[PDB]
Amino acid sequence: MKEANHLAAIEIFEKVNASLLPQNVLDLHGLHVDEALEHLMRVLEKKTEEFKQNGGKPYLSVITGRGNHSQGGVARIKPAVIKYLISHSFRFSEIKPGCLKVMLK
Repeated sequence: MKEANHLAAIEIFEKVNASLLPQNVLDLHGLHVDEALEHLMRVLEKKTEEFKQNGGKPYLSVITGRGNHSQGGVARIKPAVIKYLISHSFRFSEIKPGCLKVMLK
C-alpha cells in the first residue's frame, strides 16, 4: 500500500487514535494535508487544555508518518504540520523519520 495507504489511513487513524490519544499521541500518517491539519489542530488545543486542566502529558507525539529518515512515502504532512506549530510558537522536535514530538505550551 503506497497509494492505498492514503485511503486506508482514514480508517486506521480512527481506530488508532482511540488507543493512541491517551498516550498523547496524535498519529495520522497517510491523511491529506488538510485532514491531518484539521485533526491535529483540534486535538492539540484540547490536549493543551487536558495538560493544564487534567494534568495529562506535557507533550504530544505527532506521527506524520515515516516521511523522511528511514522511509519516505507521503511526507508533505510534515512541512504542513511544522508550519502549523511554528506559526503558533510551539515547541517541537522530530524524533526520527517524520515523527514530530511537540511539547505543549
